[PDB]
Amino acid sequence: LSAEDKKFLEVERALKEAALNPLRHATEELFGDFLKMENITEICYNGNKVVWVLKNNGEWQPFDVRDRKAFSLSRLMHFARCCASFKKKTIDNYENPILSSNLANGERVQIVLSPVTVNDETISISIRIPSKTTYPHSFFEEQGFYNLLDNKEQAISAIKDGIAIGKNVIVCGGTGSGKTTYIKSIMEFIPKEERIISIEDTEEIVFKHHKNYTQLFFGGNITSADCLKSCLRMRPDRIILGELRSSEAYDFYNVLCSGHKGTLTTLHAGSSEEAFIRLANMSSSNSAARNIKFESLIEGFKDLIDMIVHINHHKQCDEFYIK
Amino acid sequence: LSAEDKKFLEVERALKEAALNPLRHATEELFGDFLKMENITEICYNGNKVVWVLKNNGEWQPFDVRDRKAFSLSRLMHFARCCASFKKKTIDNYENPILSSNLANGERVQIVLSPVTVNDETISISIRIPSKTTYPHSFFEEQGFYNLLDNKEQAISAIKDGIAIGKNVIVCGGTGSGKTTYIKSIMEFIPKEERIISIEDTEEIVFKHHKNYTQLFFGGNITSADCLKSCLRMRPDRIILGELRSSEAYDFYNVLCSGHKGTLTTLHAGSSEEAFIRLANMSSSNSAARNIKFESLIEGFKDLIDMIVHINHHKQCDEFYIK
Amino acid sequence: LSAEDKKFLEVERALKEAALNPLRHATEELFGDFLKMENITEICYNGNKVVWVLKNNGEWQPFDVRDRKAFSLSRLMHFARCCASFKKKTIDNYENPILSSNLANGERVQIVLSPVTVNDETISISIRIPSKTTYPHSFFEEQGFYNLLDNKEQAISAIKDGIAIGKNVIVCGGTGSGKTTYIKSIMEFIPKEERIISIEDTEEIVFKHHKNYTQLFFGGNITSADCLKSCLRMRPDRIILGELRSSEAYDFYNVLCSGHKGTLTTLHAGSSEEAFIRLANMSSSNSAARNIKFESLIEGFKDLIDMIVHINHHKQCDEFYIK
Amino acid sequence: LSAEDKKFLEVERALKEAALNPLRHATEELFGDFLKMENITEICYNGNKVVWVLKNNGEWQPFDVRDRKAFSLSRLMHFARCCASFKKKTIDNYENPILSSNLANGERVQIVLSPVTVNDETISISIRIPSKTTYPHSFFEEQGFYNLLDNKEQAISAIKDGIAIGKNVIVCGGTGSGKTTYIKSIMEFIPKEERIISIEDTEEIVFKHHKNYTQLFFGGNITSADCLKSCLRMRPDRIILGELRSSEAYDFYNVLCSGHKGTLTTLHAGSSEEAFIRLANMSSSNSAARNIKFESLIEGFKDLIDMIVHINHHKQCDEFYIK
Amino acid sequence: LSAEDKKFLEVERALKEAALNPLRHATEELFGDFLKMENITEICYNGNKVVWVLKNNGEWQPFDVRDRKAFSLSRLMHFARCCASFKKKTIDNYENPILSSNLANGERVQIVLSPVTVNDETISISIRIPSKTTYPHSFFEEQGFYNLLDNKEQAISAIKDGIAIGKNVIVCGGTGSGKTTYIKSIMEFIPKEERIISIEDTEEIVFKHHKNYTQLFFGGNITSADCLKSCLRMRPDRIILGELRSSEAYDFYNVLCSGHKGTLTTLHAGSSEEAFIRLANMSSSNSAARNIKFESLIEGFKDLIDMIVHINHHKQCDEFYIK
Amino acid sequence: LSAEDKKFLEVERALKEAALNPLRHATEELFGDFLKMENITEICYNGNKVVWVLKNNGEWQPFDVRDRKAFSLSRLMHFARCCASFKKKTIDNYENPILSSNLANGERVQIVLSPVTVNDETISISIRIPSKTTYPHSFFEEQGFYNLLDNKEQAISAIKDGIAIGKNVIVCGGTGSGKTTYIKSIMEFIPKEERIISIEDTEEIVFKHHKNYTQLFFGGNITSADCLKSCLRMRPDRIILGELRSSEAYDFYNVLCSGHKGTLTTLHAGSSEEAFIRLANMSSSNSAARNIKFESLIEGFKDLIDMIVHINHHKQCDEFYIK
Repeated sequence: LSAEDKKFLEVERALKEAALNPLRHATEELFGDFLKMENITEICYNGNKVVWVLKNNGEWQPFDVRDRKAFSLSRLMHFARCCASFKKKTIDNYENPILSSNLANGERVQIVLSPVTVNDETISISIRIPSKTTYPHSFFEEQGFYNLLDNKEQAISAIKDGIAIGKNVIVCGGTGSGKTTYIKSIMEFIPKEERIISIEDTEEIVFKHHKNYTQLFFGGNITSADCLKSCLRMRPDRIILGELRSSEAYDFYNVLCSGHKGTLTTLHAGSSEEAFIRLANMSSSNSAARNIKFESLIEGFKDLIDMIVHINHHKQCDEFYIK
Repeated sequence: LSAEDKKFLEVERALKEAALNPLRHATEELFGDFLKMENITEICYNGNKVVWVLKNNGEWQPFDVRDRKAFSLSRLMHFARCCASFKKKTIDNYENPILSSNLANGERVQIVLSPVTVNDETISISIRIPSKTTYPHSFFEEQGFYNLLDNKEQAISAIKDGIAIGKNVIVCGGTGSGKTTYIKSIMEFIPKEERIISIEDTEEIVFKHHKNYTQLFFGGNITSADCLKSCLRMRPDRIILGELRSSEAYDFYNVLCSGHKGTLTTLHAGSSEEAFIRLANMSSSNSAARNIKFESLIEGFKDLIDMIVHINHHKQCDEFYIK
Repeated sequence: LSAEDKKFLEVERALKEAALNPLRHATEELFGDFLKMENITEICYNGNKVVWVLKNNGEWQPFDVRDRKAFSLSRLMHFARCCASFKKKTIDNYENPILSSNLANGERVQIVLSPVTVNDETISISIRIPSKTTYPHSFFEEQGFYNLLDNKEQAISAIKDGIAIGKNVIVCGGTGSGKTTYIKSIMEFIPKEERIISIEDTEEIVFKHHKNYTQLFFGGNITSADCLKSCLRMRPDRIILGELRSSEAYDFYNVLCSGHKGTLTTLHAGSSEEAFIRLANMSSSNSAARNIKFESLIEGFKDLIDMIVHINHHKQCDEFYIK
Repeated sequence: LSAEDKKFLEVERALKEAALNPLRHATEELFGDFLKMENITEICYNGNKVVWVLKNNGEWQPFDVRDRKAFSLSRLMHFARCCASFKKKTIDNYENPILSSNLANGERVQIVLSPVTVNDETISISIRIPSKTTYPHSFFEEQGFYNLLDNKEQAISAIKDGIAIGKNVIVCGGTGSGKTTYIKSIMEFIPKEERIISIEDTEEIVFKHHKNYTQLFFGGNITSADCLKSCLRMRPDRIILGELRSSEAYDFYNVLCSGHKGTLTTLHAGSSEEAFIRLANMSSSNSAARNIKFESLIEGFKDLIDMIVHINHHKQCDEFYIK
Repeated sequence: LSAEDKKFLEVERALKEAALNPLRHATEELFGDFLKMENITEICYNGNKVVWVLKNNGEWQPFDVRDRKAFSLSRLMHFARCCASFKKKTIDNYENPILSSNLANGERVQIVLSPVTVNDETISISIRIPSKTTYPHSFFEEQGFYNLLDNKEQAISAIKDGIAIGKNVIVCGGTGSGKTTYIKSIMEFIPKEERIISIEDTEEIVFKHHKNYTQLFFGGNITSADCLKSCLRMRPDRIILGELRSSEAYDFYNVLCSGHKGTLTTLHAGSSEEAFIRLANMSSSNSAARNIKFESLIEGFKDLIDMIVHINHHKQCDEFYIK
Repeated sequence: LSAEDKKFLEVERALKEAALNPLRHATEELFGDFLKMENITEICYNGNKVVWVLKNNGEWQPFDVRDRKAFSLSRLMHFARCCASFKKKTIDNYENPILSSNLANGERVQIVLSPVTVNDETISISIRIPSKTTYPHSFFEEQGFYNLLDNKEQAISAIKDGIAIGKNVIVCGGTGSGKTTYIKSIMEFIPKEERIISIEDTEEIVFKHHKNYTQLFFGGNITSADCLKSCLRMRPDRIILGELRSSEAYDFYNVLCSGHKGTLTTLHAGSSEEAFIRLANMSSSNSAARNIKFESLIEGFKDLIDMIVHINHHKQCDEFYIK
């Protein structure tokens, strides 16, 4: 079939692989070395001939690029447009100076040009490194992910059993607190017979223990609400939400109202109590929740969310909400 | 008359059976074997050369299709387009990657293409088997559909008598908990003299004990609200709502406000208390309920819904709400 | 004048009588026999070669039409279009499968075609028989319309005197509970010197005891709100509302706020308490009531409605609300 | 100046007196006799060869016109169109069957044509006689306008003094309760030095005791809100509102909020308490009051309206609200 | 520079001075004599050959103009159009019968034509005389502006000191209660070093004691909200609002929320308590205050407004609100 | 690279330096001398041949320019247009008399022309001097910035430690109270390893102690909400908001809800308590907060804002809110 399938794809690939090849070389030429460094969480460039790299250990390391052709306005701009076209977008110095796109491999890329930047020789770039690895849950314990908890044993058992029985779990914290990583590891506890549908922004979750599943990705005209709506039409046993933004916000509250099996998602929030308000706020912004009391949404999630895990800047659990 | 009627239909049938014949062969060529398997509730394909079939016993069974022409991008895409055109829709890799359509027989079909799927060799397909069969209510008892209830005898009598007297009943639970099946069986108790109008999404309910009736189907530009609106203009004794979504939501609250005879419908909800909120939420989203207090809607259904039956993942009643 | 008036009308009549003659024959050809049967409340056809007729005694009687040219897709469709054009509408298998129109004499007609019906050989038709007769109020007593009441004498006097003094009365119940019939009879008690304006959907009320009056009919672009608005500009002593739908809903609350003489209308509602909420709900849907508290509307009608009469499925009063 | 002014007006008058002369003859030809009858409050025609005339004594008197050319469809329609064009409007059997216009002298006219009327030989007409006369206030007392009050002397003094000091008074009751008449008479008490601006729908108020004043009339594109807005820019001492409808409703609440001198207007309402709600309801419908608590409006008028006079169907005061 | 500046202005002046010269002569020809009369607050013409002039002493004086060419429809109309064009507007007998414009010197002018007036020989005109004089504050005391107060000394000191320290003061009352005049006089107490920006409708305030300042005028497409928005970008020490209308209403509440130095403005209101509600009402009408509780606005101004001065029809303070 | 980068920029620079060179000379010709004066906070021109300059010591100093070509309508207008085009805007005497732009160096400029100004020889100009200097925090103490506090030592330690630990701080006060200056100095306490993103209106903050950072500027079509949205996608450790206006208002409440590290921004407000309401008001105006209770927002910031510093007109802290 590979022979018949190749000719069939031939036309779309040429199309895609015409904006993707260019982008790969730009990517290679500029951030190549950087993308190969182990244990890094973000590659920033501040349009000042210096590349700042953030390590998993929360340290910022700078690198001198004053002497590289790759970091020339012409070279940087070409890279920028390559990202734009790749995601069917435009970046310029007028109506589109700020950009959000991805690399060939899918890593989030945020580019900012003049006039939004201080001057015309400034081109801000921020690459988000998904930290491609799937550490086992045991590894989290061995490293004391739960050491700050007073209910350590309880928490470690609740996460194992809870998830195994299909409770709705929410993992929250700040950008880069290892939220995704954590959920990826705790998935070892979903019975391998479960069908799982994952809705993400960029491929990140890996299915090491499950065969039956499907991954959905929102982006462009396809909102996350579309993927979660499709999801509910694909007979899922577990639904894994890459991250609650605002669109799905309310359509997630509903999925929960209909008493749905095992949900699991990440959210930016400083705490448990916060997570509930974060949810209400978000859900409220939806036109469908235009006639529902605000406190009524908060109490809504309060009944539906079985357990919340918060993670601090030190990639350690500092609160384990239950029941 | 059949002779005159044939020539009369001739032109629409040619039109329809021009998108339906193509679709039948595609359907036959790919999921034929699968659609013939007994006691299955869903046929999923995850674009990975393996067909996953869900059995009534809640088990997932996979099937190797690596060696079939039918499962080639070209073969799969043709099938996909066949579903699209059949329901007057389009499926593509741009503005219409997600699709909701039906088979020749009416079974719900959910197709997802790239870019929404992980890659371009992935084509997600989910067929919903309306488990074709009409088991007698007695069969439900023999199998202990009510065994978890503490008010078993009470419940089994309430459902028989209640329905016979025209109470408004709501059957709820998760996808595939046998809600439809249950309502089809409990219909044995509606006096055969009753005129029944059924509003569904796909033909599913069967009228084994009733002669005078009519089936309405919403889809496309015809919303369910249109069918329920027409319904109230067709002198019905009993109204059977395939499933409360959101459109009818409020227009259902009203049908109840006007003190209407015997209503009976299914709804996704984890419990009794939940069902009332599920209802309010939904009704609220309607512009007509823009000036009605939210708690006022909840109390609204609370007075109008005489009895609620909830079903767990094990296709067993685990709560029988009454009065 | 009849001579000059004839030539004057000549042009509109030809126009109307060009869609009305066709419709009369279709009507005659199909439901002729049926429309001549005494004491029937609805003529239904379920696209199955059988005509179901509902008798005043709540019984459904079926009739075999397998052997009639009139009931051929071609014959049924022609009838359907005749109804459509008659009311300046279209009925088809695409954007207009559901239809609401009337017969030459004005009886409500609801037609449903494929795709909304189960198949293409199904054409649903529901004719509503106004039950053309004006029984005296005494006849209602002789038949025990009030026998279920504990306050029988009280109720029978309240309706007589109340109406005679101009109180606002609301008659409610389900479709075909003899609401219209009832109001028609209790009109014997409005002083014959009263000027009455009636706003209906189809001519039904008869003025046996009153000379000075005028009938308004809404339909098409003319909403009932338009007729009630005109009404208040025609110096009426009594206003008879065919039936509260939703448009007039709020503009009716107002007519009452301005302390208006004798109002009398029908409404679908299961009870007294219900009728008040039914009213609030409806009024609320109006943009003019966008800034008025929902409970404030309920209390609104509670002060204004002097007496409510409810009728059960057995065409008997089972609640007589007063003061 | 009359010579120069004539040539100046010549062009508009020709324009106006081209639709007004035709209308005068029609008016003369049909309702001539009727318009000359003394003490009548409304001339109704129900499209049945009979003209119904309402006398000031609340009696309905009918007149046989079967034998008059004037009452022929052709003759009636010409009259109808004459009213339409006169007010720059259209009346027809399609998009404009209902009409609201005026006669040459300004009397309100309500015409209804088929399809809104029962048949095509029916043409409903309702003329409102502004009972042309300005009876002295003393005459009201002599006739016992206040005889039903327990606080007779109090009330009669309050109305005299109150109005003389500039209190905000509201006269309310049903159509034809002599509200306008009453206000016209109580104007004898406004110091003759007061500048008065009157906002009406049709000229009706007469200034027997005042020289400095101006009359504003709303109609067509000029809403009453425009006339009250202009009013507040014409240095008025007293403002007389023909009748509170809904536009001015809120813009009237404001005029009062700014603590304005002497206001006086009529409103349809059954009582005092009702009048306040009638006001709130109306004010609320204005976009400017979109963010104001409903009960807050009621309390608003409650502080601002110093005294309310209600009149029953018998043209007698049956409630005199004060302070 | 005057030489270079003249040529530069030459083109705009010709443009303006082409609609302004015509208007001056019309103004001169008609209301000349009248505009020269001392101590008058308004010049009204009621289209009846009589000019009514209001004196500062609250007296209305009429003047016979039957024998003047100036008061001929042709002469009056020309004047009317002159005002219209001057402010870039149109006045006619159709879509623009009501007019608001100004004279060459800026005095407010309100013109009303037929159909809004009673007949075609009626042309209503109302000129508002700013009363061009700047009496000292002491003069107010000598005349007993504060004599009705029980806290006389207190009030007279509070106004002096308060204003000197930059408190937010609101002067309110009815049209022509000498509000503007009052504020103009109390400005003697703002330290001469203060920079003041004044936002008015027409030039009226005079800066007798201040050198550093700027005057803003709203009108036409430039709303007062625009001038107050610009104001906050011109480093003002004191802001003087000609008069709170509704646009600035909320944008004024905000200026106060940001704890702004010395504000001072006039508002139409009957009292202190009223002034706060007047403010809330107005602010609420702004889209920006769409999500803020109504009582929350009232309490808003209650904290921010340090002192309110009300003036009665007798140009005397009858309430001095403080703290 | 400078060689390749030059040719690359060549085309945009020519474009920009074509509106910027003209503007520099105008700026030089008129306000040159003035812009060179030390310790000044605003340069105002009131279209009266006198330039008013505000000194840091709160004193207003005027300067005679009657004898300068630069201050001639032609000379002033050319300057004005130069500012307009520079920011891609238009300034005229019709639809764009008010202008907000910047100088070559970025200083805020507010220009007002006739008709908005009193006459045609008036051209209002207000330049805001960003007092260019970065005084050390110690300098603030030496000058008694905290001397009015009863909790002096506490406050001075709280600001040092608080900021060092990443608390959310809000600095508020009136225009020119040295808010920006203060925040610039207290930045010495953010660990030099912290990545900082600053969102301003004009470049003002200076990074004396930090290497890794990026500056974002909103203006034109790029709102501040866009820069804060981009900000959260650039892995910041600290976010410095030039000033809360209204757009970011709610999108700032959210950034805080997600428990974000170290925020620090300025806001116009008279006090602590005020600052919370100022925040709520602003956030509410956002469509996303349309369904959130107003008091719920106030309580929102109350939990999230760790410490608020208010500054009086005398550039001294007069309230130090904490916890």
